Amino acid sequence: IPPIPPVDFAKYGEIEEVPMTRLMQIGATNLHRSWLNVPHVTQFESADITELEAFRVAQKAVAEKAGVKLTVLPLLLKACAYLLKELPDFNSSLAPSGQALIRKKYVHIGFAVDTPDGLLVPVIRNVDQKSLLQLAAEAAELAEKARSKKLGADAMQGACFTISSLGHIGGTAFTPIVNAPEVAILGVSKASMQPVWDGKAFQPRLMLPLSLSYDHRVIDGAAAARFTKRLGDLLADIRAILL
Amino acid sequence: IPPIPPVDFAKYGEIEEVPMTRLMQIGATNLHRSWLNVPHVTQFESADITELEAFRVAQKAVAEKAGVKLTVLPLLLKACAYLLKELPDFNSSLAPSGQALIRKKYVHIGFAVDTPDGLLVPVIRNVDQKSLLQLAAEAAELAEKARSKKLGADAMQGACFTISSLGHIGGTAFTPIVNAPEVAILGVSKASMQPVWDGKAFQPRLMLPLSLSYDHRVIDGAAAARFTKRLGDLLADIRAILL
Repeated sequence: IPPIPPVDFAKYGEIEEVPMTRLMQIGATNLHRSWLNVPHVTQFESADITELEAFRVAQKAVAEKAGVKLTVLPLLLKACAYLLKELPDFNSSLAPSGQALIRKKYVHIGFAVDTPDGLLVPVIRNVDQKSLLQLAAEAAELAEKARSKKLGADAMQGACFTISSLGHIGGTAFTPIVNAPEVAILGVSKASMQPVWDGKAFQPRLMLPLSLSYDHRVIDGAAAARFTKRLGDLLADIRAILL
Repeated sequence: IPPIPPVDFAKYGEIEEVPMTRLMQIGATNLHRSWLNVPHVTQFESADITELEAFRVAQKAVAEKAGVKLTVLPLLLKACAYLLKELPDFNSSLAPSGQALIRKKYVHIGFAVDTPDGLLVPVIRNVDQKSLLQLAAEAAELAEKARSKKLGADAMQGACFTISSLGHIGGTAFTPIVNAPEVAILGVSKASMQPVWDGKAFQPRLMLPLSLSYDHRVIDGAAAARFTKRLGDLLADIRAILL
């Protein structure tokens, strides 16, 4: 690939060199590998979480008695494990022969944690089998160990899908990069009150923006649109997961 | 126990004798055995199923595509399996020594089916592991086999709890009899729109009457009141089962 020409940055002013942690460097390398290997498409959708939010906030009592904080992330994780079982092409990887997909029969999901040293994506195993408070507990633990560098490499392996939530900082949407060999990643941004037409007038609903980037070699456009739609449907009523 | 004195019923008019099926006779014997063995108390409660009902009716599409009918019974079964795990004294039986309880670590639940020949209580095994459409399917099958006498005795054993639903016929409440050796039975009657005080005015809510009869040797009053309360809470918001 052509290299970027070097520039004497100091011709233009004072410069200072700060170095990259080995974590940054690793991260850099892996992102570039994915970028060049995966033809990326991002599919955007908005989900109506007005009722999810109300539920979340009402279980604050129960969550506190169990020692967890109930955030949107366990809810996101549960709904995506369910969908990853329904739409198995999203829970698979392109086999090295380029002619086969390896469908995984297990659902382990990573979530992005931004730490001082760089990005870590701890993995929760068998998300499909854990309850909302189990997942809330575990997510937090893995997050604290990640910030504290106490996260052992084991816990960073064998994920099937990644959720990257920036909803806590802000933004309308973004286009995340697929962590190959996985085939998709869900970016989640800040929720806003939006007017949503009820057939007769505009009702304020709390809308969560979802950005699903996918490996277009493995997932086609219609499959991805169907995935964010189902997910919008599941978050609008999490009871459908009970069915 | 003193016998009832025989009466020449024909002194008062024309009488006709019809006989009892062996099923009726079996049933009669077992009910009398429970009645004399179990000091019975019934605890009454009403649950707000307005939102459960809305969910039920909205999933009519999905249920039809799967070939099942989604009634309140799978919803009742799921919520009681969850509670039977939370409050284990209800999932147990008095040991023959009278000095021990046998806590069952499994949740199988029977439901009453009234057939021409008498009452049958088919049992669904491991209710705690099945989904609302699995349970809707299975309930129906066992019900059809029961009406058709094709229900094999195997499927009538080892239940932990019984639900008796008369909601489809009518009534406000009733006092069911415990099927010993089980320690409790949930009677469910017809749902009505009721005014429920919201703190400022009376709101119409769809209320389902619950009548829990229990073996007072094993379950005390406070435990039973706590069970129907939790159940009223779970049916008012089935998403708490996800937690």
